[PDB]
Amino acid sequence: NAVGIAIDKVVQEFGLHNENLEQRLEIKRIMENVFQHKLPDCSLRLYGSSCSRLGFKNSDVNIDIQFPAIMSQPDVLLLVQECLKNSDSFIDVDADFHARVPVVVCREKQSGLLCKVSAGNENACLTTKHLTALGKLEPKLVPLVIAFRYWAKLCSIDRPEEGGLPPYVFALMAIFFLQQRKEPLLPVYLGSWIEGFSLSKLGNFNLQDIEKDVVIWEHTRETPIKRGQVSLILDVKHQPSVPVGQLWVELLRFYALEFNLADLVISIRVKELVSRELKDWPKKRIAIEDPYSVKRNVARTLNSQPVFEYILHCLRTTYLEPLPPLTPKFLNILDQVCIQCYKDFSPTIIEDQAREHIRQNLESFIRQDFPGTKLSLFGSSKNGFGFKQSDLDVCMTINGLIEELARVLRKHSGLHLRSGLLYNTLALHNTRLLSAYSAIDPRVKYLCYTMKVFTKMCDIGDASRGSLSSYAYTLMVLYFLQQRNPPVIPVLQEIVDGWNIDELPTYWSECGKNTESVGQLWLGLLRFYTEEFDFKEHVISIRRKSLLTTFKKQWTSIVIEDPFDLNHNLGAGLSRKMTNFIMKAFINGRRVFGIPVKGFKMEYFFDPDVLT
Repeated sequence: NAVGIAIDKVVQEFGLHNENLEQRLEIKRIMENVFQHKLPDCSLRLYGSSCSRLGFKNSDVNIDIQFPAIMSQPDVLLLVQECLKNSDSFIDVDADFHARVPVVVCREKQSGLLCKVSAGNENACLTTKHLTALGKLEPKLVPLVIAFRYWAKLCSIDRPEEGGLPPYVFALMAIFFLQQRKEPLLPVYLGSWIEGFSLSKLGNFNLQDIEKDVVIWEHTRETPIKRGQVSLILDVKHQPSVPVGQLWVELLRFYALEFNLADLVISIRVKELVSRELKDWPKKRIAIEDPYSVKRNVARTLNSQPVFEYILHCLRTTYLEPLPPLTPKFLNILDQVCIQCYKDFSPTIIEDQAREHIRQNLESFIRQDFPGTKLSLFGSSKNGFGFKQSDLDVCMTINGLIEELARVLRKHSGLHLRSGLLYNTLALHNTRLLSAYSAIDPRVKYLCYTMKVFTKMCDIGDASRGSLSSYAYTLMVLYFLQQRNPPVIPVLQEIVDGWNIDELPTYWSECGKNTESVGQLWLGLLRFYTEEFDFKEHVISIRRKSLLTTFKKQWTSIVIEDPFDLNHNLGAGLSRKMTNFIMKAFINGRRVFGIPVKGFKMEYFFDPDVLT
């Protein structure tokens, strides 16, 4: 009772009392009239630590929105974002949709509390009911959670951004502790009592919802399958009224000396200990399971090791500068150098006929063993952007329709000594797209050749290195050419495999608008990609001229997109180290090409040592 009184004082100091309960309800009341004008059919379901009243007094307001099946979740939050920004009652509106749960962050003007406006998060909403139901039935639970959470805040363990445990995980720890007690105060919703139960198929069972102080679970629209119900409270009429202080102290003991937090899983659904082997999870760090969410893993939130030992430690104790202005003559020098980069590296007719001869030889040789084959070159060779000593990409195809193919090539003596250099349809299609984009204007080919030489001199463009491929840069340069304020060329898609020049001026209204020199565009590309364009909130894509944020495709982690290959991401294997090197190279290019110098071209501007 001595310690049991101490926690109650903690509850008074940092608990959420009634006056805060209604004050937060008026938050929902004011939200109601904001979303009503544009989304009359939508409704709000209050959730989080507010209804469960397990959080602190100054806890954030967690509010969820429910919409019919016709509307899509991204469409609702986009509309909700507009409804909150144009409201004078709210400030500091932010759109952090790239988190695990897309929510809209805003601060109440009167109270100053942070409101987390989630959408379509039924898992969290139903979780609050379970937490809320237990709190009322178990008056000793609320003091335990508030005191338990308060101690973590002192140690800096409750911060999600820092890597600390999210606040909702702390509620599960307190609930599970009471269940594990040999004199349980709470019942288990899942157990061996159920007919045909077994730990092997524990994942099939799921708690649908709670109604009338009774949990409902289903095993695998109403269907005729095994179903049952379990009460939320053990029906004991003469259990000792032990002080709440003992539970708080015993909680520290169980998780510090008795319960193994490194090789066991916490689950409030069953009494038997669940090991990491059953769920096939690491034993490196703590693992916790949410009742309604049977796939919830706390390892995702807690990846760092020192923090994991820190959790066990604290519990034991309680027991781009501006650049100079450009000059006309230096702009002319930039134009000259770009044109020179086009004219030196462009394959000649003898090289194209040599490629055609190579294609014919390969076609015949493969026809010897695989008659009816049809080969077609692709890549830099025929995309309208030539390049010497470049890889020759070819697409195998058989009319009328890797290990075996390789064995055949070993037979031919020449494999290419002379030159020294399956069903890839999308590659051919984007090759034609790139050729069409190149034929529109000589500046496009000039800047693309300049980009190719720039990436070749900076030791980037290699797939094995993990950096972006040359095709990605070819798309990116077109993205810059299309994104600048004066359009130079349009997106050809707006004007197969589940994926969708003379007369262009007639249809395109802004044809010929840009009159800037080629060197000016080359420097503008660097400026745009180093100072203006943000890679963390936009996606490089030439499918349409409108913006494309990363949240829609959920590519939360440079991002470039294929014109026809939407779901495929070229920067999937892009490691942050390579991104740092890429941006360093681009900054160096801006430095060299943005500082005019009088008196002295290829050997100087594109110097590998200086640029790296």
